[PDB]
Amino acid sequence: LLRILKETEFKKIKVLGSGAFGTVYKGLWIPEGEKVKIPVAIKELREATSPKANKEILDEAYVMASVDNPGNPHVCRLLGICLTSTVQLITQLMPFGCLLDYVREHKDNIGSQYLLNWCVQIAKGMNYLEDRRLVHRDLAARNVLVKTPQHVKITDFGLAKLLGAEEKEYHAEGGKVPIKWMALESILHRIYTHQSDVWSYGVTVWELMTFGSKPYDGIPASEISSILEKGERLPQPPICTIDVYMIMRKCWMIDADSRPKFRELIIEFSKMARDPQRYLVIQGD
Ligand SMILES: *CCC(=O)N1Cc2nc(-c3cccc(Oc4nc(F)ccc4Cl)c3)n(-c3ccncn3)c2C1
Repeated sequence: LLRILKETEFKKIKVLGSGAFGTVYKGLWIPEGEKVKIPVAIKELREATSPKANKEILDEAYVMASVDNPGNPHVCRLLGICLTSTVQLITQLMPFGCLLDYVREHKDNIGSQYLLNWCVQIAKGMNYLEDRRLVHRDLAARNVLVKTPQHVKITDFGLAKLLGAEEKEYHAEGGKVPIKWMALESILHRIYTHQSDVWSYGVTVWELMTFGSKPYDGIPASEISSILEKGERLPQPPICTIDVYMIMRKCWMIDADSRPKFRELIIEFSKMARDPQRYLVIQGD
């Protein structure tokens, strides 16, 4: 289920990028028994980030590897972990990086069929995590990876728990917390449910419809909860019809249980992806 990797089994070759939580490398992996070289992506988390001993990290890592049973094509697979002074997470290499950078770099080449189909895949992946009783806590366009332009997957599930974000004693997260993707009950009371994930899903969808725009750009994070209380929400993207915008607007409801379910989101966006130009107005479609 969970492969514990020796530093001798894998080699980091090139740097793909450096986020806030660590650095991801393009690497090569030759399993213990095997005599083959699997091309992987290695995420080396920032040292001394987790408030858990190596046994509790491995327990979390096993629960992250367990999501691949029975699995979902739109959720990433944790192939293995390597515990050194840092936590190293290993997964299959996705050549296109994340959907945030993808939609920004391919802004003038993305049609309504692709955007709507990505909304279905992300909702299919999130619905599977809901089935597995797992709350992601950090769904964003940066955490949706591109295997191929027509195959997206959700990464970094169970990472917030791993980094000690589900503790009453450890909350040493200053400016790292994703306030502009969090539901009001999460900003105010640190309550994280599948319905708070729907809120973040609506923001993720808005990021795609705006071709990688920053949500609440310029507004300080300290003021977001007050903006939400006044009834302010992310603007309607220029390509969106009111049918598409109402789905996003509903993910951003104050009553968590009234928000659309991932099951319902798969159906609505699937209906929309059958006549894409009716729901998204993009130049050159
Ligand atoms: C916009 C940011 C970006 O381009 N990327 C974020 C990112 N993370 C990962 C990644 C690589 C290895 C392990 C990994 O963590 C997990 N993988 C699982 F399967 C399950 C749970 C976790 Cl915590 C995340 N990559 C990446 C790059 C290239 N190929 C694959 N993944 C990116 C890209």
